[PDB]
Amino acid sequence: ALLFTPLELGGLRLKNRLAMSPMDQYSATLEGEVTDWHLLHYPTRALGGVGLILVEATAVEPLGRTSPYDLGIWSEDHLPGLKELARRIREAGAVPGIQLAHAGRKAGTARPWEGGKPLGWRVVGPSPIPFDEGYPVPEPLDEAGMERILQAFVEGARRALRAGFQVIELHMAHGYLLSSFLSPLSNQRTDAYGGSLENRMRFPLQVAQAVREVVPRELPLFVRVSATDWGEGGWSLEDTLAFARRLKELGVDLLDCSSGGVVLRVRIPLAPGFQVPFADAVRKRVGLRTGAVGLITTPEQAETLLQAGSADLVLLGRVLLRDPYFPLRAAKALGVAPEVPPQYQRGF
Amino acid sequence: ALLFTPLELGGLRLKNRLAMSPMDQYSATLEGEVTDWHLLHYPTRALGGVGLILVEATAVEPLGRTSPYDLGIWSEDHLPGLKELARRIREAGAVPGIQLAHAGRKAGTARPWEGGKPLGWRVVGPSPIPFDEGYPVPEPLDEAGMERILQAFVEGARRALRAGFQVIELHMAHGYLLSSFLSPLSNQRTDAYGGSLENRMRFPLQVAQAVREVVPRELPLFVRVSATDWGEGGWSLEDTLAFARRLKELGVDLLDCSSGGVVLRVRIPLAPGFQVPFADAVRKRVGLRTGAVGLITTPEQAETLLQAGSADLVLLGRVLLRDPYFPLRAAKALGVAPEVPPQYQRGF
Ligand SMILES: Cc1cc2nc3c(=O)[nH]c(=O)nc-3n(C[C@H](O)[C@H](O)[C@H](O)COP(=O)(O)O)c2cc1C
Ligand SMILES: Cc1cc2nc3c(=O)[nH]c(=O)nc-3n(C[C@H](O)[C@H](O)[C@H](O)COP(=O)(O)O)c2cc1C
Repeated sequence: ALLFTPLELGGLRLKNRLAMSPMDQYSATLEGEVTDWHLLHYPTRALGGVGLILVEATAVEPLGRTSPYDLGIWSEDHLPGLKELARRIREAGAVPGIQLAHAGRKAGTARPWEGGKPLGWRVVGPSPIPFDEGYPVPEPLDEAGMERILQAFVEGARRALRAGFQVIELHMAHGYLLSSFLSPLSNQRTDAYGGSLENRMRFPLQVAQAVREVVPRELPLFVRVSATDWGEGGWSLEDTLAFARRLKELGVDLLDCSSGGVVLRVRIPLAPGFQVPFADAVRKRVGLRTGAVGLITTPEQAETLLQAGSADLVLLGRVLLRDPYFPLRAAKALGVAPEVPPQYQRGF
Repeated sequence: ALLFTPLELGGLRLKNRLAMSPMDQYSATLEGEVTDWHLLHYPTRALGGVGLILVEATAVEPLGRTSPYDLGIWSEDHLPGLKELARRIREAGAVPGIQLAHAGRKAGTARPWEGGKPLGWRVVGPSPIPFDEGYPVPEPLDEAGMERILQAFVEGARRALRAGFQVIELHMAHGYLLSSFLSPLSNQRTDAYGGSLENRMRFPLQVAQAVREVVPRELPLFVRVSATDWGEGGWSLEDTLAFARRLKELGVDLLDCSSGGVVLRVRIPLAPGFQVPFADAVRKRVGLRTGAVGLITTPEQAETLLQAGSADLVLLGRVLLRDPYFPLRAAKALGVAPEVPPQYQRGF
């Protein structure tokens, strides 16, 4: 069972190939602090048996939040909460990781269960194009703004390391800031940071480069990207392959291949494993390690995509919301004697 | 779906018919205090959707423990831990309950994963018969000893109420103290507390009576019994029916029908729902409310035993060790829109 074999990234060993995909809980305080919700939520899934927990999109600056209840990492005030969260994940048996994010032109929306409506924040982006009707028009960034955000990512990464997180993921996906620089559906700049493919990758690669310099090479840096945006004339798999080549040269350890979110009016052919082709192509054609994610719900499915060489790591999102001990039970289904906490041995 | 309809006991409303069966975690401190293990373990299952959590066998005196790591309730020192545990269960959406126990002649064994061997404690019992080879010979109780233990149960119940537990279960099952008084395989006394059926029930009914007086009538008192001991000439279903009649008259709200554990050398015909006949007979022939427990693992199974009138409450043990969110997912399988925490709505 490949699913339960260790994986070495940098000098870190993950004890299996299952990872908890970052999922916003919208339950931080109004200043982005860890609460009791996270301190129960995440350790539950570490006892559940994942090798790696990626903590949700954590905002590198206040206007980078998706909602007023998102986690933050822009102040030394965030460090005590984050350090405790990382400790509890670690003590429950999983490697603690965290996703650093800036929401860009999709910043400032209400929580999904309080309507999800935009709140009219002063959002920033590559070009002056609203995400959708009702959303504020973003203010195009200049080079001093780009520099300010890049340092917010760099300082976020440093703070995450001091908290004890051992895996940093940069969120360059789903139409948030860096994702929106990559796609021509949202980036229409005519300066060094729009038009060509090389220009569109320029700012995201600057952020990745700078974060890579502050994260020691024995700890993994992950990047998450929207591998296509599903739109007429948009970011495609071929562009992802080019972007992935650059990330590899620069020392990114793994590419977490998602898709969509740049614009709203597109056909997305949802099915089990529908983003696996992107991980597979990156892995096989570029030779960069990949994370597969997207409607992966079954042990036999997860093992099969690893057997096929379509990814190195399987990320699980929604299945771990409704079934947090999935990894323990998946072992049995694959003929592996599960390592369970001794308290629970008689349930297995 | 009966499984998701409320149940009224005394003046308490449980929001569904699923309950977490008491299960020793062997993770208290050496003085029987609540630790971090319980504070994560139990709230997880309350978020999982059970209407009622019964906290594990909690020892009414030190020599009543099953192991050195069992929870206790014999000192005001236990109250802060227990009060916090009851609070967190309650805040995660479940009614908090607790099982009061005395291990009797099976007291003082090592944790299951450290060998399970008897530790040679000075155990007490009805008669001078070891549980098995290697176990100490119990010291037969006299009436001052019986009185001392009865007050330990009474004071335990008072302390549990002050902690905020709203359901008290008395553990009179599985060959522990009170169970061992009921069965002739372990009770061979010739005084007022052995020989006849009425004598064998006399001490257990005194304990139940006295605890019922300190628990207000608007809060449920439950009793758990071994409905048969599976042994030649032992406690049988007919004896359970007689014992249940007495508990009903005295104001016990519910009988939690388990089986076995009095002696070791017996054939137990394990199968899904194998203790359901005992709950069914008590419920239908005595008219006392019952809890069904024992290899109940499936939503359709649980609903079916309720449809049949075999019980009022379904208790789940091992399934909640390996699958803590079972109740949320069971709703969907029965065509009920589950109430899930808003954070997890997209997993359902
Ligand atoms: C409630 C919710 C919150 C999410 N939050 C994030 C996030 O903060 N960052 C992110 O990259 N993806 C986020 N996602 C996307 C998931 O990480 C995952 O990629 C996606 O749900 C597909 O995997 P699944 O089918 O296993 O859920 C979220 C998804 C859900 C349903
Ligand atoms: C690890 C473990 C600990 C248990 N501890 C207790 C206990 O403290 N009190 C009790 O009455 N029953 C205890 N039981 C029995 C369960 O409560 C339950 O009645 C039994 O496991 C059958 O139900 P199940 O098939 O749903 O597990 C325990 C069972 C297990 C496996």
